Amino acid sequence: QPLVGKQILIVEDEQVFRSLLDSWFSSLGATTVLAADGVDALELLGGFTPDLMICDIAGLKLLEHIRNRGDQTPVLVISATENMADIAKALRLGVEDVLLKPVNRLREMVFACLY
Repeated sequence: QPLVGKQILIVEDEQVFRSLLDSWFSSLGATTVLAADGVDALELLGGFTPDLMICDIAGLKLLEHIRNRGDQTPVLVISATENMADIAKALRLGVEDVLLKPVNRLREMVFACLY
């Protein structure tokens, strides 16, 4: 129960991986909010602030819009992308890390971000 009291927003289009992340974070004690759609998640963020957001940048629009409004919400990107320029854009916007999928290292990044 290392993550009790932490709220995680998971933005993931793929139902299986969405459920996997929910199961993993929830098993650690976090309360999860999941959005299948990145545009839906942007709307959600206009009403609440999680301790960490996970998203795939294959997603940068969501990130650029929250960073331009002044939001300091921690973001971890999990993507299979091999596009260095895209990773670079995410890194410039401010992300905790960019994890390759299909995923481990996730535990490391999450804990090394939350506290």
